[PDB]
Amino acid sequence: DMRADICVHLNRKVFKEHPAFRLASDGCLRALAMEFQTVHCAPGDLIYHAGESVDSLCFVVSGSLEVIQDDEVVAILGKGDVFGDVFWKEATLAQSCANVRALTYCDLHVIKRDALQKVLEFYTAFSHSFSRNLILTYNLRKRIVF
Repeated sequence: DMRADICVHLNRKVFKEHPAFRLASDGCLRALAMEFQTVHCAPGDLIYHAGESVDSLCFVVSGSLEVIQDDEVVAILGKGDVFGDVFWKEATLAQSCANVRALTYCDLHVIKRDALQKVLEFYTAFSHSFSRNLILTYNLRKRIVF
């Protein structure tokens, strides 16, 4: 049975690319891979709408996305970017201040706050290296002041 190990391999563009995972043990990566989901967007698809609860950490492996608050483009995300919220440092979930819309076909690999926190609480060594290394590309909770 190699189901888990196939899932680790399917997440390689996150696990082997993002510095936050350099210290993840194989067992740790297996536990994470079981919880990650790959999302496929078409151009124009909304990944997150303003007002929506930010409950997942999203890694862009492919494509481009625009972030928009108040009908203003505030950022552009691309491969290797990560957006969502700091669930390891934040007590409570909050509403999104911005829309995230796909500009092209995109692959996102996403993990829910709950499933992520569970892994972090076990593998505490990785969890501090993860925290220090995961810098959000966009924090959907923070509001840009124009």
